[PDB]
Amino acid sequence: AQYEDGKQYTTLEKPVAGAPQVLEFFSFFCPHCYQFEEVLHISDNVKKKLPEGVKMTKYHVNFMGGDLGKDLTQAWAVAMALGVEDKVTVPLFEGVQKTQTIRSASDIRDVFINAGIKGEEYDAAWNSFVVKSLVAQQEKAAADVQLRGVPAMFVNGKYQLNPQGMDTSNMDVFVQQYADTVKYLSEK
Repeated sequence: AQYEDGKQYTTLEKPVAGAPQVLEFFSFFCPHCYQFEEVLHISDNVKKKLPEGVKMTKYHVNFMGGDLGKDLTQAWAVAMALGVEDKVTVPLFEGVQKTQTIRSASDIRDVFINAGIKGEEYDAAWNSFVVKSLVAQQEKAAADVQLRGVPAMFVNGKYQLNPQGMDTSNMDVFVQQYADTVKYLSEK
């Protein structure tokens, strides 16, 4: 066929029930995730091709960057709870990978302050139980698919995108192939 298991995607041997429809994992330490976000705008181009009534979820992971990696998963929970994902994603990536000005939880916080989130609002979210279980949700989703690598995307908890099997000569062409694959998997 044109789309075949093991080429544009792989199938999970152990499917995950009740999973979010389009589930994406990344890390602010992950170099391809940086490309995915600021050069390819993968998440965005997937959304533009998804049927509607479809939710997109994006979660941060712990297994890169040790102590800071965990801090970042909690910060991403704050970002989700406050709905400010679109104002911190770029400065977190560039603070970790471009400028290397993020070295502590306090530097992560500074990015939120500079993006206009209030000090008191950030610290309260950071310390809230609504952020604890949001951290719990991210870890649980990664656990359920035995996640050892990012960037990663899962559709309906049973298909995993396989970017290795898509042409990379052209970046525009890679993105559309990626997005079209998500839509194919979506309708499957």
